[PDB]
Amino acid sequence: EYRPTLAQLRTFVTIAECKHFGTAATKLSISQPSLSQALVALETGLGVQLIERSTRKVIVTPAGEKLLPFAKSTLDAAESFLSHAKGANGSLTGPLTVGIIPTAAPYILPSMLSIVDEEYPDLEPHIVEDQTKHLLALLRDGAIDVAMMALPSEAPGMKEIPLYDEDFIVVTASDHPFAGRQDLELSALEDLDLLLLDDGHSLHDQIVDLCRRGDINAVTRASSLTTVMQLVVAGLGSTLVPISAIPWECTRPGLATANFNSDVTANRRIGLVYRSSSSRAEEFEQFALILQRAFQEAVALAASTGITLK
Amino acid sequence: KEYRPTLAQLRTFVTIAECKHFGTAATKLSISQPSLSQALVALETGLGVQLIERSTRKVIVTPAGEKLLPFAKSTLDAAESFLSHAKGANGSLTGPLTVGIIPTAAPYILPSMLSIVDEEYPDLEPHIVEDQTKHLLALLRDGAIDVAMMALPSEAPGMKEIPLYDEDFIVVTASDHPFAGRQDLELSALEDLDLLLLDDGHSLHDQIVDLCRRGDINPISSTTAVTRASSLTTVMQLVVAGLGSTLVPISAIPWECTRPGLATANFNSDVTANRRIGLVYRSSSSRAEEFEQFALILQRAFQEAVALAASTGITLKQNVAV
Amino acid sequence: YRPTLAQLRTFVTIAECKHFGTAQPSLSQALVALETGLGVQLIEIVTPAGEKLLPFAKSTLDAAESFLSHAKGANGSLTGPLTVGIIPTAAPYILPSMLSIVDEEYPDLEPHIVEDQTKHLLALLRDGAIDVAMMALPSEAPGMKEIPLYDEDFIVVTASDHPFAGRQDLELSALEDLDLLLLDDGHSLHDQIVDLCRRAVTRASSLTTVMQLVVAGLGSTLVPISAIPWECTRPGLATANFNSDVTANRRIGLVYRSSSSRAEEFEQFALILQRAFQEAVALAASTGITLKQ
Amino acid sequence: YRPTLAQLRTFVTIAECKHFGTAATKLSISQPSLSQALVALETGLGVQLIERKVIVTPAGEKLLPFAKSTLDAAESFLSHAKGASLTGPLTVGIIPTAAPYILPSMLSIVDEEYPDLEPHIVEDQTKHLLALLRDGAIDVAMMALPSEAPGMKEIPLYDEDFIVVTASDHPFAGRQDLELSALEDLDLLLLDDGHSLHDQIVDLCRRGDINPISSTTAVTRASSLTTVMQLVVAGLGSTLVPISAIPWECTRPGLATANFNSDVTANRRIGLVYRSSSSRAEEFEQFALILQRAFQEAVALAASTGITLK
Repeated sequence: EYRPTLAQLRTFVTIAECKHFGTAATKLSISQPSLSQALVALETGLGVQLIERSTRKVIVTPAGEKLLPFAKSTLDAAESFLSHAKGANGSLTGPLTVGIIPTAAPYILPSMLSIVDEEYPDLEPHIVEDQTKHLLALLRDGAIDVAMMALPSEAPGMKEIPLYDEDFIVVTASDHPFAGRQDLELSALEDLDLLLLDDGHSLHDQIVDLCRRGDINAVTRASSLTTVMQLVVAGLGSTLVPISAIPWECTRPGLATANFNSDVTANRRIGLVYRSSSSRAEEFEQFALILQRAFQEAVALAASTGITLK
Repeated sequence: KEYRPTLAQLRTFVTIAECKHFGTAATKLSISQPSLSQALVALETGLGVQLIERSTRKVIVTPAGEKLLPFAKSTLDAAESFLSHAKGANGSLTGPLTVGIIPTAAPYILPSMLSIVDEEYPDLEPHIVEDQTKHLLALLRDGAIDVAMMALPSEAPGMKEIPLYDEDFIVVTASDHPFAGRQDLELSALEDLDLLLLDDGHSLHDQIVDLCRRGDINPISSTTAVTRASSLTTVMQLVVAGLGSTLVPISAIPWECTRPGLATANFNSDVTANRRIGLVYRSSSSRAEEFEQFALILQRAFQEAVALAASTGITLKQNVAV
Repeated sequence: YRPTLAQLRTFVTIAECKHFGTAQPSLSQALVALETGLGVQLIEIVTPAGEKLLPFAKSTLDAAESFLSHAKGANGSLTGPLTVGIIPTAAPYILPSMLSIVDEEYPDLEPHIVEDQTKHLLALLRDGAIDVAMMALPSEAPGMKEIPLYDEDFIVVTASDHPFAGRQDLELSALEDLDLLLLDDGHSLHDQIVDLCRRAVTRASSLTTVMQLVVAGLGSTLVPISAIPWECTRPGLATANFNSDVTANRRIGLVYRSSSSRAEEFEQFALILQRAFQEAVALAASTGITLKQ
Repeated sequence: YRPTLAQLRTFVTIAECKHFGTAATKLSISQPSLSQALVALETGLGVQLIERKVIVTPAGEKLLPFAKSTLDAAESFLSHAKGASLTGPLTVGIIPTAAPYILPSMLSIVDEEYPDLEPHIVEDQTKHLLALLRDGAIDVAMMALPSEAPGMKEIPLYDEDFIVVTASDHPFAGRQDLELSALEDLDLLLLDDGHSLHDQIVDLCRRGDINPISSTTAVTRASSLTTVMQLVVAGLGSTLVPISAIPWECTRPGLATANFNSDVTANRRIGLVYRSSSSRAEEFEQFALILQRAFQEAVALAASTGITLK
C-alpha cells in the first residue's frame, strides 16, 4: 500500500547534502520536528535505515547512498514539471538525451556542445552514439528523447525535422589519378575500388545507391571512418566521406581529395527524428536551430583546411 | 505556502489523460470517483491552468495539458523506479521489470514464466522484450531493459551473469532420414548431416558451428550456404521437405517438433551438446538479490518446460545413467 | 601467366586417383607447364607446396563441373537453382505446400529460401544475392517489377476470455478497445467510412512469441489466415473477424529485377505460389475456425 | 567437350559490358575473336547464351553466376600459387580500438616485405569476430586475451598500456602519480577497450563499493574514440585510451594526458586467435611477428609526440 511522497524525498535529499538537521530544515522552511517526522515515515514505509544520527554529524547509511541518486532524479523530474507548467513555452531546459549516428557525432559535437554551454546553461545534454537501428530502438523506448540521423528513417511512428544536406567528397591516395580533380562524373565511381562501412551504417547505403544511379555495381570491411582512412593511405581503395569529417579524417599524410562536377549531386539529408506522440515539437525545433548552426561551424572548419569543397 | 504538486495528483492527471473517462481512471487507481476529481481540481487550482476539458461524451486533454503530460509521466517513472530499487535491494519483486529474452527461448519459457508471476508475485509488472543477443546487451547498457536472459558466456564487460540452467540439444531430421530415431550418435555424425542454421545474429547459430568443430568437422559448407532462415518454425518446414536437418533445444519440442513429417535423434551420453542460459544484469545495479530471486522463477519455469517436453513421449537426451 | 582448366584438372586428378582409383606422355607435359608457369614444384608424392594448393584447385573443378551440370538443364523452365526471399510472416505458412509442389512436379528445380525482413530482401535483390522475393505490395522500389499473387485476409486473435472472442461483425472502431501486439508486416486496414489506414513496452519479434503473450492475456493481435493452423490452434486462444464491409488484408506479390530476362520463368513460379496459398487457405478452413466472408 | 577459361571470360565480360565492342576492348582482343569464343562456347554446350544490342538469354542468366564462381576459383588458385609462408589471401579481423592504430605500420610492412601476401582487414567487435572465425569467414583475429572460446588457440602478442585523457582545465591534467582511488573523482566514459585496471597494492576502500547509475533516459555513451574525445574536450568526463591511439586522438587542442603511478598496472593483453583445427600454425606465428613489429612502430610514434608515457 505504501508509496513515498515528494515531500519525504525532498527531506531525505536535503538531509544527505546539508548533513545537519537544523540546516536542512531551514532550507526547506519547515520545523525540525517536521523534518524528522517525514524521514521516519519514509524509513518505516520502506523498512530500511536511511540516516544514521550521530553526535557530531549525521551520516548517510550504505543503503541510503544507493537510493540518493534515485531520489534526486525524482525531484529533478518534479521540478521540471513545475518549470514547464509556469509557461516555459519551448525553452531548452532540463535533461535532453540526444542520439547521434557515428558518421556525424564526432564532427558535429564540438561546435554543438560549445553552443549549448554558452547560450543554454540550464540545458543538460546527454549524448548517445550508436547506429541507426539501435537509435530508433532507444527512441521507441523512453531511453532517448530525439535522434539525429539520415532521412528518410523509414519509421512510421516517428516525425522528422529536416536539418541540412551534407555533401560528399572523394578520398583517394596521394598517388591516385583522380587526386585533386574537381570535375568528376558519376561514371568515375566505376574506376574506383570503394571502401565502405559495413551493413549497419547508413553511409553504406548512401553510396551503393549512388553507384546504381546510372552506373555499374566486398571482403574488406571496416566499422569506422578512421580505419577506412588508413586503408586509403595504404592504397587499398578509395572512399566517400561527408565534408564535416574533413578536418578530423582527411588531414593526415598520404591522402588526397576530389569532388564531382556541379551537375552531380552526391549528398545525404540529415534530420531530427522524434516520436509522433511527443508534445515537445517546438522544443525540438529550437534544438534543431542549434544543430544547424553547429553544422555551418563544422563546414567553416572544413573550408579552413584549404581542401577544395564542392 | 508556495504550491508544489504531489505524486497522487500527478498519478491522477496521467491516468485521466490515458483512459479518457472519469470512471475508468478511478477504477484503475482503485480510488473513488470523488477522490479522483478532487486531486485533479487541486492540481488545476494549484497551477492555475485548465488541464482537462470536460465534455459529456468523453474527456479531452487541453492544449496546455498535452505539453505537461510527458513531464508528469517521467516524474512518476522516476518515483516508481525509486521504490523498485528500495525494495529490490532486499530481494522484493515489485514494480515494473523489463526482461529481455533471446528468440530461441522466449516462446518456450514465457507460458510457465508468466503463469508463475501472475499467481505468486502479483505486485510484479513484467515487460517482455524479444530480440537477438547483440540488441539485448545494447538495450541493457542504455537502460532500456533491466535484465536479459541469454546464453553464457556473454563476454560483455560491466555486466554480471547469473547461471540459470543447462539446456540440452536434440537433432531433428525428416521421418525418412537414416539417422531418424537413433539415440547413440557421435559428433562425427554431423558431417553426414546437411545442417540448416539460423542467421549470424542468433546465438543458436554459433552453439552448433562450434559443436561440429569439436568433432573435427569443417562447417564451411553449411554456414556459407545460401538457404537461411530467421525462425525455428521456418527451419522445421525445410526439414519436413527433406532439405536438411537441424538441432533445437529441448524446450522447443512441444511447439516445433510435433508436426507430421519430423523425427528426433539424440547424441550418446558421453557427448555433451547443450547451452548454458543465464541472467545478465548491469554491474552498477543495486538490485542483485531481486534478480537472484527472479532467477529462481526462471529456473522453475524451465523445469515446467522440460516436463512439457517429456510429456510428448519423445526420447530426450540422457547425459547420465539411471 | 594464367593457368588453364586442363592444367588444373591434371594436378587434381593425381591426388583424386591417390585413393581407391587410378587416373600418358601428355599428362606429364601439362603438369610441367603448370609448374613452370607458377615457378613451384607441385609433384615429386605431392610436395608440401602442392598440398596447400590442392584444395583450391579441386574447388575450381567443382565449380567448372557444376557449370557443365547446369549448362545441361539450362534450356528448361524451372531448372537449376532459384534463390527466393520470403518475408517472415509468410515463409513458414507457404513453404510446406510450396516445397511439396516443386518436389513432385519440378524435380530439376533447386530452391533456396532466404527469410528476412522486407528491407533486407530488396537489398539482396538489387545486389543479385537472391533471384526473386515474396513480399507485400506495393514495394515502392524503383527498377523492380511486381507480379501480384494473392490477397490475404487478416484475423483477430484474442484470449479465450476476451469479450471480442468469436465475434464475426467487428468494425475498425474495435481496434481502439484492443491492446495490440503487432508485427508491422502486411498492415492495410480501412473500412468504408473509417479513414484509418495503419502502416507500449512489451515487444516481440516472432508470431509464436506474440501468441504466448495472448494466452497470458497481455493483449491481442492480428495474424494472416495462412498462420491459423500453425499458430492459432494451441489452447487458450480465440478468433474474431471483421464484417464484410471492412477490408483488412495484405496483397502479396512476386518482385524481381527489371533487367532480368527470366520473366517467363518467374511467371511460372508465381503460379506455384498461388497454388501453395490456396492449399494453405484450405488447411486453415479445415480447422473449423471461421474465416472472413 | 569441356569449356575453357578464355571462353568463360568472354561470356562473363559480354554479360556485364552492354556492347560487344566494349567487352572486346576490356579483354584486349578483337571483335571477331570475341564472337568466335562465344559461338564455340554455345556450340560446345548446345544452348543459346547470348541474343543492334545484346541481351542475355534466360538460359544465360542461370549459368552466368556459375561462370563467375569458376573464374573466382581460378583467380584464387593463382593468388595462393604466387609464392607457396605468408602468400595469397589472408583475412584478419581486428577490434575497433586497435585497427586504425596498428594498420598503418602493419600494411606498410606487408607491402615492402611480403608482396605476395593479400591482406583483407575486417574491423568489428570481438564477439562478431569470434563468430566470423568459427564460420570460417576470417582466418585469424586480433583481440584482447583471454579468449573464453575453447575451440580456439591464442598467440600472445603484446601488452599495451593505457593513459588517462582529461580536459586541459581538469585538476588531474598532467599528473604522473595517480592512484586507482582517483577513478572515483573522474566521470569515466569507457569503450569496450579490453582494459583491466589493477594496482600492486589493493586499496581496501574501493574493493567492492560501486556507484549505481540512475536515470530514466540513457546516460552519455559513445562508440568510438574520436567521439569520446570530443566529449572530453567539452568537459563531460574523462577516459582511458591505449598508448597507440595518442598520435591520432590525443593531439587535438583542449586535451591533456595523465598516467598512474608505477605500482598501478592498467593495460590490455592483445593476441592472435585462430582455430584449433587450422594447420597453418607455423604461418600464423610468422604473421604474429609482423603485428609485434607494427606495434613497436606505433609505440615509437606515440613517444615521438613528447607526451609522457607510463
